[PDB]
Amino acid sequence: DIKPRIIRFGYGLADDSPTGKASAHFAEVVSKLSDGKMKVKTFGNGALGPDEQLINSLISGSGEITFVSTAPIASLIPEFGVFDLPFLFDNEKVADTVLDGPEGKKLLDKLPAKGLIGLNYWENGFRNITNSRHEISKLDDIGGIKLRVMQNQVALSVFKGLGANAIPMPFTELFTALETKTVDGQENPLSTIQTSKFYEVQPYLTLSNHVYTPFVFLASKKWFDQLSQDEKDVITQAAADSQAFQRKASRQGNEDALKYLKEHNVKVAEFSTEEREKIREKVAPIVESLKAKIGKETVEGVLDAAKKAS
Ligand SMILES: C[C@H](O)[C@H](O)[C@H](O)[C@@H](O)C(=O)O
Repeated sequence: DIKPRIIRFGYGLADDSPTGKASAHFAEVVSKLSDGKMKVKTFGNGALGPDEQLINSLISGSGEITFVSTAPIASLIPEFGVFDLPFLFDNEKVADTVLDGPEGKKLLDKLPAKGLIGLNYWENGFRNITNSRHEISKLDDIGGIKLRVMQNQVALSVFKGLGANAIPMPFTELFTALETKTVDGQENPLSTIQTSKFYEVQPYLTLSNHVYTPFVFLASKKWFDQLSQDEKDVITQAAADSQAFQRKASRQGNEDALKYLKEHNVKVAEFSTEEREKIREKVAPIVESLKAKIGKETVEGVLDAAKKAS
């Protein structure tokens, strides 16, 4: 029971990012599983707007499928802010274990009430600080930096406690903000730094890996519910395959990104063994202050899951 169907899949990253390629993989998988009846049209690079507009398009039904960072989802479901706390996941395997396990499910289960289906989690990744003002090799270097952040109370409060002037901004507006110095810096994974070409206008990169951002692979509930069971299985089986392809392409992509930015002679700094610890004491209090705004059971469950996984 599968009827011809055209399915729109907008997103914010460049088409040749690892996640942009995974979207094409998902379109390919949906077509094979549907005998080419279900055709997914991708609109990369912010064509259908930023994460916030993509969320609302799925809510209203003008859009069918997307992937977005968790941070904008906090504007609907505050618990999703948990992922903007620095240093929750030691590595990608902890991240996979937790997001794919009970605590990640609890959060995805909160989506249908707001009109969304959380198909599964994809990888955005560990985020790194880029700027055009001066090298950032110490916590004190953040002081007063004009840093764009994702549009969330958690993100804003984290970086302001680290001493930056935190400017919430949609991703789709970032490249211009960087090039014109309306903001000094930004924070994203290396493969995004590369494929959005932020390095072109950010002479300084700091390998800080301070926050891990999951993507949520989203479907419009309104649209998904009108599908056949056969049509739903196409989406959910495609989602499962593309997740594995996704995570693999993202992590190869972060490796290739590192090679590229280094061989391109970006000025790459790092946080000293200590400066990293200097960072942790600074946040611990505001992290503690932010639990009330995320959900204590969420924060503590995620931290407990993260502790068992490692
Ligand atoms: C819209 C993207 O697909 C993603 O949400 C974004 O790059 C995120 O890392 C951010 O910096 O806002």
